[PDB]
Amino acid sequence: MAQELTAMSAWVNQDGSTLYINSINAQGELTGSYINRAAGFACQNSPYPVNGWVFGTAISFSTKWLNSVESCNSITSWSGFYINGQGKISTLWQLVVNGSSSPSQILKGQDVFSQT
Amino acid sequence: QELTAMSAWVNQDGSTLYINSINAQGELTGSYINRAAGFACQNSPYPVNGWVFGTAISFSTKWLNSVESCNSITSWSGFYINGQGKISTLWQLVVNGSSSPSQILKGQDVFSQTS
Repeated sequence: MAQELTAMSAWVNQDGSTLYINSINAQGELTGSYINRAAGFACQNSPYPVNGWVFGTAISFSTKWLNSVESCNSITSWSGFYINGQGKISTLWQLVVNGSSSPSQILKGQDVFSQT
Repeated sequence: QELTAMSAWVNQDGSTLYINSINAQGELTGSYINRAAGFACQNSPYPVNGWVFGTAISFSTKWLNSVESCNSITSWSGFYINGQGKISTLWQLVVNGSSSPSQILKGQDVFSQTS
């Protein structure tokens, strides 16, 4: 029924962006890819590498916005947890931009990812 | 005078981030030793991963190692500022089994380069 938090699981947020979880190793270290689809924003439609951690239903993942096609000069990190007939990951994220000088410049928000 | 591999950074609690590698893509590995008095998961290395992008940095550690578990994950987002190199960060701590975003703990750490 509901999708679980596993290796090879995909999750789509309220902007249409997808986290593709690839591996979760014996220690819970995560690899994957992220495709941003937030309308009006840059760094869309191409895969960005992700790393992070899973601990039971807790998860962190982070992406650097640089790949072979486009840079957005920043890094986003999500912290969240799995909840469940639809599996979801509820998160709070922080975005830090290269060249920042003040903590006030770190952007924050909430994403809820739903199973594919 | 910038974020580098093989560097050590100590926060206001006396906890140390050891940056071990920053690869060609800026992917980070390291270890974290928590030394905040009264807390568990102290004095032993916890593996770290993350990213560096110029002066921006993210790093995260799962609180499970060969010694003990604190059932949670901390993630830091921050930036390098500079004679003293520092990393100014905001962190979030998520606990296994949480049910509400209100349960994600937040704070600020400033790490000073100690070399």
